[PDB]
Amino acid sequence: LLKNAVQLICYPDRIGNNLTDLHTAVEKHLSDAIGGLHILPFFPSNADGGFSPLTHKEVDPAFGTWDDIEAFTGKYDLCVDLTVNHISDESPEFRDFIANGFDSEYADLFVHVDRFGDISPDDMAKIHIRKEKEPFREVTLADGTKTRVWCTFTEQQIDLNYDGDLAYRLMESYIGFLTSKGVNLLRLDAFGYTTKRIGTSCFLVEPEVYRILDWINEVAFKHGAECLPEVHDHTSYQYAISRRNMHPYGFALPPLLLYSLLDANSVYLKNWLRMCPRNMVTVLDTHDGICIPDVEGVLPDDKIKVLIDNIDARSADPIMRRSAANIHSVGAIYQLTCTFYDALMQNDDAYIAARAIQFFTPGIPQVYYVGLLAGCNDQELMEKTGELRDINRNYYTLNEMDEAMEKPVVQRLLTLMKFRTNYPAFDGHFELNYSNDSSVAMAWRHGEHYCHLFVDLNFNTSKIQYVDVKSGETRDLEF
Amino acid sequence: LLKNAVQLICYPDRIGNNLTDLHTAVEKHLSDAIGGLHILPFFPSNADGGFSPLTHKEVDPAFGTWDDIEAFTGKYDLCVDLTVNHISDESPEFRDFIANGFDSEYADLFVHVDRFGDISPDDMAKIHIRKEKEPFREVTLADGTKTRVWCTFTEQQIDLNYDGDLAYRLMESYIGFLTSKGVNLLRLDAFGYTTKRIGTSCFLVEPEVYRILDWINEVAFKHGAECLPEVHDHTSYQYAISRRNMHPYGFALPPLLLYSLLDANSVYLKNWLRMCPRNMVTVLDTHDGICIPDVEGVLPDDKIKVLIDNIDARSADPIMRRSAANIHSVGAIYQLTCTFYDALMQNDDAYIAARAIQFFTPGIPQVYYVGLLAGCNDQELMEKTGELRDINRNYYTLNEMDEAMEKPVVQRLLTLMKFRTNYPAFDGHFELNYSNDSSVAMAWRHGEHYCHLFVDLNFNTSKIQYVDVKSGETRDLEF
Amino acid sequence: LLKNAVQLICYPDRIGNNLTDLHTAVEKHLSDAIGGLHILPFFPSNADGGFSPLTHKEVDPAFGTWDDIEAFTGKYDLCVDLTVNHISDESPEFRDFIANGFDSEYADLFVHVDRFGDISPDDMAKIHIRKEKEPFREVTLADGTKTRVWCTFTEQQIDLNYDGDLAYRLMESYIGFLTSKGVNLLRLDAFGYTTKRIGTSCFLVEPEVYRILDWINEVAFKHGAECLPEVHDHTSYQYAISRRNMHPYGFALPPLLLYSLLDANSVYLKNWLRMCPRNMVTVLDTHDGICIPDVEGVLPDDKIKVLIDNIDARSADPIMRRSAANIHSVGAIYQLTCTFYDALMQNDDAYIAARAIQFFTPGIPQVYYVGLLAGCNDQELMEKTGELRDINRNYYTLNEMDEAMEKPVVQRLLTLMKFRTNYPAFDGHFELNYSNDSSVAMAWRHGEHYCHLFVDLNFNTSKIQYVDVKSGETRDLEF
Ligand SMILES: O=P(O)(O)O[C@H]1O[C@H](CO)[C@@H](O)[C@H](O)[C@H]1O
Ligand SMILES: OC[C@H]1O[C@H](O)[C@H](O)[C@@H](O)[C@@H]1O
Ligand code: NA
Repeated sequence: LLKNAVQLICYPDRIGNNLTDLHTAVEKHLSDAIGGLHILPFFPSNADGGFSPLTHKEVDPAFGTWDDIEAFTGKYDLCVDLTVNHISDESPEFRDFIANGFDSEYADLFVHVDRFGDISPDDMAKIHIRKEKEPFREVTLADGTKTRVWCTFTEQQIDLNYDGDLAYRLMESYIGFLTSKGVNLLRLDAFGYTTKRIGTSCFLVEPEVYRILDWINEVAFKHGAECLPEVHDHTSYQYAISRRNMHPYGFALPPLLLYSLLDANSVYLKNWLRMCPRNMVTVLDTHDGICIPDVEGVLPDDKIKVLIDNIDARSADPIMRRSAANIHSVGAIYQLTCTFYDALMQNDDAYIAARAIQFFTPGIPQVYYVGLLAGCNDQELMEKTGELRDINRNYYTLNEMDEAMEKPVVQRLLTLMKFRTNYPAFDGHFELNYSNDSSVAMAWRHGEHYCHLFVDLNFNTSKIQYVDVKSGETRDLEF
Repeated sequence: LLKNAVQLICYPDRIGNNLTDLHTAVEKHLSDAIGGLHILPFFPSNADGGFSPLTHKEVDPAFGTWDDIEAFTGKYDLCVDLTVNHISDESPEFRDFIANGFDSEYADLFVHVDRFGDISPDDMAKIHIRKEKEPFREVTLADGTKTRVWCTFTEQQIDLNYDGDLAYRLMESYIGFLTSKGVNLLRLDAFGYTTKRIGTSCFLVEPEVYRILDWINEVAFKHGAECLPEVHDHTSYQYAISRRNMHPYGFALPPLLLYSLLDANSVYLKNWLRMCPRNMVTVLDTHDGICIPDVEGVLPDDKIKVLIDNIDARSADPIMRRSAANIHSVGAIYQLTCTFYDALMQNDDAYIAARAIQFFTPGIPQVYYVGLLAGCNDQELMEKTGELRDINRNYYTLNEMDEAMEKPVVQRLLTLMKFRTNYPAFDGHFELNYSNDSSVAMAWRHGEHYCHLFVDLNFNTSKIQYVDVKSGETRDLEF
Repeated sequence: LLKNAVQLICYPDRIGNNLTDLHTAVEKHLSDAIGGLHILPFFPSNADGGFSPLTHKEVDPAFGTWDDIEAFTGKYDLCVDLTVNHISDESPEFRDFIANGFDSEYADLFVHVDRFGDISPDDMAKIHIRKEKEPFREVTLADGTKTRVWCTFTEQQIDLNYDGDLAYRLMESYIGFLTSKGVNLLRLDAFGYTTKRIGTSCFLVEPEVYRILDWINEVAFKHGAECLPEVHDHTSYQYAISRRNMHPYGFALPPLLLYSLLDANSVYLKNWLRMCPRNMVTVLDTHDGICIPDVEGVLPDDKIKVLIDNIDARSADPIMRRSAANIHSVGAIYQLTCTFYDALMQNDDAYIAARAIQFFTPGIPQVYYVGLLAGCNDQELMEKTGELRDINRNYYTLNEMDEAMEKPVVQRLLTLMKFRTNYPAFDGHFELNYSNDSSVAMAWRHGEHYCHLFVDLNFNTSKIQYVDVKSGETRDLEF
């Protein structure tokens, strides 16, 4: 069991300069407002913001040491990424492949494109790949031979072969090591691409995907860890995850709420909460930006397009899904590049009301560090480094964070976080209440404990009433 | 009969400094990659990038001499402009009109607005306008009298009167001189504007336009030349040209391919290839902007707005087709001001694929020099001269071209150009192949010679298989 | 080479009672108004209105004898159907397959489904079939063995195998026999389905389709006959046919005029006329319903829907394409079940104006007999026999035809037919004229001969002025 408490999502090096400064910031400000951390990839990596790890057993010295990670465990749950799809081209295992060729003992760890034979144009177009080139890298071996390996993402990320056995060893090896350092929750990064079969989309291929997923879940449970598979596709996949004793992501909530607050409409939101999957980890913002496929169905297309058209002016160029010439269409946008606070027009009341609704949604709530600090789109950071997503990946010095913590909106968010992390009613059962089509009433009951949220989307007001058991009376949370 | 080879579209003075530097670059890089040249207007001109010639019988000394032109004819086809619509106001023929008035023997060579009497506003609205004012210039005669002449374009370009006889004389004289210098292909510039009749659109007025067009074709054949009539409107006009033993423009192809690659959609392209006008000169980019009206019907309107909206960010202010009686009105989009490479987001694979599809399209392919060198939008040049289309009219020094020739994408383009100009299969018959809705299959067969293009618009991939006749085996072209 | 004259489309037994009554009716009224006939299938048939022939070498005694056929030849062109795709299951060739099994010498004449092995679900969904059943018929052999054959249409129609040799003879045998009886023009029924290749649409498969189509055309040319391949799909195929010395169908014209007249719009019509494929056979109504896919592109989707909604009230249930649950969507309708006269709301002026535009469209005009007699939707005939297309397949007795010939509107149409068949200008060249966007101006010139149509689509007015060579002056055709 994880702590039913708010979690902080954060990089190692963007609050302060390293894992030690991160720990300093948490203890100074968040020591009793969060119950866990999701520390974004802190491994030796050579691509894509830490998501091309050479191994899961080392910490990039630029960030700290394993002792600096274990400083968080013992008081906080620890969520860490497991890049189950791919490992770096600089990894010991893949470098051994280039030197020795197919004589390498790590050969069957990777996907060899010539194994599949000729792939028809139809089977190629099926493949759910998000840039405009084939997912195939031609690498040159030490002996001069040219061969191709499966490569979904950037070329420094070589995909693993779940049709062989070696890949399961490596994950089981990684999991054993991470759990020994105190990892409670394994975020299964990009698991949907693990399933390759020519003739299918090679993404979330059923029922193979769940067998791979049940296996990893068993390994984590053996080593005292639960799983958080991250998938950006139709929400029906989140329920499949939910029904296999794993934590799905509440990705539908961010755009569902953004539309809901901007348009003063509680209908689709109440419909969702009433049927939202269980054991999910709810988010508003992530390190990636607001994802659209995750709300298809949850929100009608015309209302999704209203959302897209409303945010376009406050957001940088969106991340696109491939070959979508119609760049202002629901079917074209993959992720909206925007801080969540800019998505609500820097409206304090709207942002707090959103976080309250998140906190009363069933599941473990994660708060992204930029959102924690009510960060705005980082134009300056985005314009250097070229990374489109850095618009939501502010760097903070410890002073700049101390200063952001004094903003009135952050003090308000900080009270919600303390209330959600400590008040016992959230350990009970969720009971949605009746409301009109422009306001939402959410409540939690655990024995004598009870708390009740009411948000009027017409005026962005947030009211929480809770029962103080030490006195029996009903008080107003001041936030 | 023209050479079935790639042609270069180029100015005299924008590779190096003159026609002499131009000839140097052709022999160094393209000597066996092109079979002809379209050298943009190199006559004495006083407006609009050479298109206001005082005569077609002289070479602007800033560019070179007629001897510099004939250096190209001995080895290459020569396509040169015939401004059938207009000649300069500094021309001898028009200056004689200013001095002597209507007593000049060249008076009936020009269109006098006063023939019509009053022109009602309704008759004005029929005529489209390429300037910001009515196409009527008030000129002052030597004796002080004020009279008006028809002037479609800039006021230094005076339109000719094809209701009289003098205009046919001048064209026949112009044609004779150019063919005597080795000109094979006469580009009839803006011939659609030659037909004037109040009560009509004064543009492509039927059937007068075809009689004017059959006449010039007659003169050219006598002097050993074929014609390339330039008309930017519905593709139906391109077929009428094809059916009169003239070369139409494959003007439909550029915006069609831009869409086909951007959206990974081969349906509309495949339909067009199946019915494309025959004996046409195919282009992707020209010395002008990418023209939209030329793809109506070929491409549904909703997809055209998609295409236009996708290019808006990568293109300058568009050229508009305004009507009269309404001179300060946004009007309809005519040409997108953009390099073809910036129109494909500078995606190398997509650009090579575009040229591959062009080169397998039936007809003589022209490659515009900027496209040859994978040039980007020239913001600095456009802002320096104020000419909106100079964003696609880059200047290259001999060094700047030599360096651009070593770019990998230009090396790939140069391999295709050598293949298309030399491989004999293109002299046979075109045979389109079946494919899915995201790929194109084009093939050419001439006896034992056979070559096969496959372009997957999902991944922007280009594959050509050709048969080496001296051995009978099938090889892959490396590009 | 055919007579450039109006042709009659007619059944054998639906004017009068047999072919002799047809000959009687033709000579009495049309003897100098048409130059040829399209006699719909008059062979022994057991399915689909005559299109399931047991042989092309016999005439169904219910219709007459071959002598009744040769009575038309010598004075009229003769167009007869060649069902190149399929022959009846009661045919001599196929019964031998049932009797002997694969030991039959006619075994390789038919397509055996088990030859292809497993067909993936994707390869089945590709198949362009407009029914909701697999195009596979399970037949029981005489020896009890069960095997499957390819069957596009009704189960009495077994498809032919153009991967073998027997199919080509059977056509060559049919063609030799039909041309020996005086047939000029072979209507190649449903030729698009002759190409089978698993993984393709099995319809118009390029370039195989032209391999088959160039073959038949020569075999027909050998025996003094030209071909009329019927295909209902995008017009690009019509030019593809046109460019191989065969006659395409002007299938785009019927719905194009219907829109143009109903909405007073000549824009798309003039565009088509300017570029329409020629050496085509033009039709307005046929023995089939008014076909929608043949005008996609020629007419924008929004304007096609205008047509569909206007015809919905005056038409029976339309024939649908496969799994088209959206019964009010351009992409769903295949053919509109309606006579052409009811499609123009029984407006005499509008119907004549349509026929006038047809007769001046480049190509051989066919007049369907129901259109000839200005027939209305036959509710009674449709509700009996259950055949949805019989709403356009009126039965006429010899009296009923004599009576309809006296209708004022039929007298006008009969004047046009004489003019289009006899006036020599139509043997010259087509010249489209300028007109506003709500009227059409069409003219023909052949030497001294000249005729000029002007149709105002606002008011359905028809005027034809011709140069009478018997006096040299310009007269008005009275219709
Ligand atoms: O309609 P277009 O093609 O842009 O105009 C054409 O005639 C004009 C005057 O000759 C020139 O401005 C263009 O360079 C030429 O291509
Ligand atoms: O595979 C790694 C990529 O996708 C993952 O889901 C990460 O969340 C994203 O930040 C990264 O770009
Ligand atoms: Na693409």
